[PDB]
Amino acid sequence: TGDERFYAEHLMPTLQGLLDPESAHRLAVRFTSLGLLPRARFQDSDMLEVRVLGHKFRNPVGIAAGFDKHGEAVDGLYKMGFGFVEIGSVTPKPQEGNPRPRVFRLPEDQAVINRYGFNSHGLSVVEHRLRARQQKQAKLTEDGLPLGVNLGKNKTSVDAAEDYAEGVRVLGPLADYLVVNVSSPNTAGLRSLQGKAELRRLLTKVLQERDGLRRVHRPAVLVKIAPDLTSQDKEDIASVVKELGIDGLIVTNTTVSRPAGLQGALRSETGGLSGKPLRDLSTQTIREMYALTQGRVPIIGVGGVSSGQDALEKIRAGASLVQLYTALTFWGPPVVGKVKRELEALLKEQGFGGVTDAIGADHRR
Ligand SMILES: Cc1nc(Cl)sc1C(=O)Nc1cccc(Oc2ccc(NC(=O)/C(C#N)=C(\O)C3CC3)cc2)c1
Ligand SMILES: Cc1cc2nc3c(=O)[nH]c(=O)nc-3n(C[C@H](O)[C@H](O)[C@H](O)COP(=O)(O)O)c2cc1C
Ligand SMILES: O=C(O)c1cc(=O)[nH]c(=O)[nH]1
Repeated sequence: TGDERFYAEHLMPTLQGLLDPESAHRLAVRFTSLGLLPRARFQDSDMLEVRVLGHKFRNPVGIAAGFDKHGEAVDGLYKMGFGFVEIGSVTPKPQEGNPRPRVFRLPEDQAVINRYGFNSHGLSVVEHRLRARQQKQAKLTEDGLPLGVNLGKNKTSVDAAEDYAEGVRVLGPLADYLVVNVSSPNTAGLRSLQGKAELRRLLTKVLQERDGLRRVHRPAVLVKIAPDLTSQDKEDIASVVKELGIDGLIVTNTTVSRPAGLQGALRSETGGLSGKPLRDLSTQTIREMYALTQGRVPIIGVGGVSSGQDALEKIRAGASLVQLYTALTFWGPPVVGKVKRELEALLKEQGFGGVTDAIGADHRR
């Protein structure tokens, strides 16, 4: 399509020349919440439909956490064509995050490095914002367009588990699923909440809080992990997740590694790297987690997805759903239709009836 080329070759490179990445991000959020977005032409095929996490998803392509941190653009994102939307991370109290600049483009690598540090409007602001459209969301969810809420912790917080517990109580009733983000590279000490006995403590408390919500307001609970885990970390996570009955895994967050071959001038900036250089590390982590959980724990695959083939590789590796964030900053909105359309053509070619049949297919052949 000419739409896709025009955004990739002209529109998005123009935006890059005009604005720094954080301004571009804020402008995008503003324009999305106003509904100012091109054609919704591609009507979703039945092949793209997935049933997982106690819900129907019209299509398996979601927007990853971080684009809509404060829940301002949910409806614009469904209009863009995403089959589900995740907001956050949201922290209990408002906070500024790190000083600017904090986000950096690596156009040669199709990569971004960010160190936002959980800038959040806080639970209360986000709660009221989601309450204003709650019934609208209940009809979207019923129509196969679910909402996820990603939870983080405040910087100065003494008690990590309590920050997540507050998030469960406040935003849990408003979410189809919740994400315990234990994998941000940009809050000190946060990533070691991924070691055994302390991860069992934390998730036990989270699941207890969740179980104490009323039935129609009781969301699925997922854990979001980094691509930088040791084999030991991964084995411990799989074990805790099976023992406790966690509903699923999001795989993966951004990486603190800098793979050999990055060209961008800004490659040595502190922060998490996303986009194309993260793609295969993330696919390999999906593959490992799926095998370690015996295919019993639904996985949302994320990291460098920018085409139907990328999405299909994650699905075949064991993802039931996928997300993207960085691709959108290089291709703009038409990237959503592109990934859906290529994913559907590839499923026909490899002889799958729908997305469901492809899930984990690499582990059976
Ligand atoms: C206004 C309008 N009028 C017509 Cl007629 S079509 C159209 C349009 O293209 N709308 C539109 C609206 C919202 C986002 C968008 O595309 C995006 C999506 C994401 C980003 N984000 C970034 O560029 C970006 C960067 N760099 C980031 O998000 C940084 C933080 C990672 C920018 C534009 C495009
Ligand atoms: C600017 C930016 C902000 C992000 N913020 C968050 C966040 O708040 N919480 C979270 O769990 N992930 C966050 N992520 C990670 C994305 O959700 C996704 O896991 C990661 O970027 C890999 O996907 P991608 O390569 O498609 O961008 C962020 C990523 C970027 C680029
Ligand atoms: O806010 C951030 O810095 C952030 C959080 C997160 O989970 N992942 C990421 O790349 N950045």
